[PDB]
Amino acid sequence: MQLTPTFYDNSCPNVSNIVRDTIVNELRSDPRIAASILRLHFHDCFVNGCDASILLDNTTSFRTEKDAFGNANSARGFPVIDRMKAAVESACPRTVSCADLLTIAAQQSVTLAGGPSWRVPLGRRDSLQAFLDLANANLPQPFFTLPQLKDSFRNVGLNRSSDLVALSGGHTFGKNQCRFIMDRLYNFSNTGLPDPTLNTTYLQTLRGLCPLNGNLSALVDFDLRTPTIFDNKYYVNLEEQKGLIQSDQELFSSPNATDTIPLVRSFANSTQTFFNAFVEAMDRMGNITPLTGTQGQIRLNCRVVNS
Ligand code: HEM
Ligand SMILES: [Ca+2]
Ligand SMILES: [Ca+2]
Repeated sequence: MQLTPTFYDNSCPNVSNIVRDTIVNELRSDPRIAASILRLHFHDCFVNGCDASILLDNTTSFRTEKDAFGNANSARGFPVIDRMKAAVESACPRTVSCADLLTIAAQQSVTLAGGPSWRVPLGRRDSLQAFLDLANANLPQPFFTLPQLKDSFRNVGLNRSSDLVALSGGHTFGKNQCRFIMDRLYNFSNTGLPDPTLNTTYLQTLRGLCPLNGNLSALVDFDLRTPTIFDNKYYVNLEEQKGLIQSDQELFSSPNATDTIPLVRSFANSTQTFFNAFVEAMDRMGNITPLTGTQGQIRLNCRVVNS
């Protein structure tokens, strides 16, 4: 069954409004929640598609994706999803799936952070199991080279370099742990030297935030220009070699970036171009192997399968 943006227009026309309100209140006490929710949707879609499998807690039969290298002590905002889920369930009993709910939450997060506004396709249903192993194999790592980054995206169904470059724009806000850049700052690829593609002036700043043998869990902003605003500044940083993690700067500095370089500049020069590309890429990621029709179910508690 084809996904459609009007899927809940009769059964729950206030779904997006409820999701938005939940995020608006949360943002007052946690300005990071918007970035966190977008990332949860990303991690959900890259593992067996956008089926809310990532929201599932542990069971004696299958392990939770929350303990995957890419989610453990990293992914956050799960309680917030439960909150909007409960609210939507009150307004529309057994109607909105967790998969669709997370997709909407991601879209609203982007808009609330100042990003584009659009209606995401709906009609996805919830999985009957979680996929820890698949999450460890599919979720890309900050130390991936451009070829590996491209491979990771193609693996889940995104062949276009525009998908990678546009979706990587999600780093226009949010936090990153010192842990993932220690190598770039003091010993990149066993050279005993910092990553040469990292601006030397910025290198000094990052070294002060992440000293050697310091707190590896300390947080740093992905975008030094506008840490919490969803804009194309992320790409301007790349042009000046100010991308935060290796996977960011390679989109512009990798020897295999002949196709990504023009895309980075394109999005850097025009907000509209980036926003259009971001929306397009987001809907493509949102269309990865979804469960539709009668497949899967409408989970009442996103943490457990219905019984
Ligand atoms: C191209 C591959 C990518 C890699 C290797 C990558 C890597 C990372 C890493 C290492 C973190 C920091 C986690 C932590 O410190 O706990 C992170 C955070 C984040 N990423 Fe990415 N990422 C990628 C793609 C994306 C995509 C496609 C999106 C969404 C469109 C996204 C959205 C985010 C957000 C918003 C955060 C901040 C989360 C928060 O502050 O809670 N990332 N990413
Ligand atoms: Ca999933
Ligand atoms: Ca920004």
